[PDB]
Amino acid sequence: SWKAVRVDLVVAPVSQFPFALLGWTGSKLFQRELRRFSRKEKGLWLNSHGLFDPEQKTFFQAASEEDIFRHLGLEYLPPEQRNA
DNA sequence: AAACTATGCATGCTCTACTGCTTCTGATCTAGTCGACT
Repeated sequence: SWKAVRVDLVVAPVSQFPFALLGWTGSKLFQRELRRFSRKEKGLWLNSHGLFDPEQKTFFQAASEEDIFRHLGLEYLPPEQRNA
């Protein structure tokens, strides 16, 4: 016998790997809140591809996912604690 | 010598193909709107 299970596949470059990983691990509400905080408080645009500064037209990529929280002035969280 | 017949020719008409130019039509590429998803 067999069963039908939904599977989602995403391909991203190594440079953008942490950004996509963060975008997909966190909950929908958590991602929305993080994006709103980034754009309103820190004034930076956050999406699944990278972090952008409208003032200085240069990407703020980083080699580790924790750098995203580090540069946004937020304490680091693990995926288990990002449940909305 | 005159009447009838014969050939001969020309021109307008009809059709079928042939070629080239012009216009219409069918196939192929994108903006917007709604919807689906992560």
